[PDB]
Amino acid sequence: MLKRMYARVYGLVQGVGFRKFVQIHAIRLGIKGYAKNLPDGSVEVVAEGYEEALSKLLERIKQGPPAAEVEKVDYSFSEYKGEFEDFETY
Ligand SMILES: [Cl-]
Ligand SMILES: [Cl-]
Ligand SMILES: [Cl-]
Ligand code: NA
Repeated sequence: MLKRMYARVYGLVQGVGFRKFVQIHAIRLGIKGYAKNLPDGSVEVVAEGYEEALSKLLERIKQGPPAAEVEKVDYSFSEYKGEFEDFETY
């Protein structure tokens, strides 16, 4: 039940506290990895932990904070690799 999740988030998702929103919910859920601003205005999330935790995080990612407007989320799941010690933003 440990897994890795990839998500990329499109819309009004930069400059609206989106990464900090992902982070707080990741910390609440025990999830490690990062939320990364991409050069096309989208956001990438790379997250590791228990699959049900990741699923809860994905629910939050699809909404974002009040200031965001999430248009689309592409996501996938793969084998847990155990690569992270905490949840960061950059
Ligand atoms: Cl942010
Ligand atoms: Cl982990
Ligand atoms: Cl992978
Ligand atoms: Na994508």
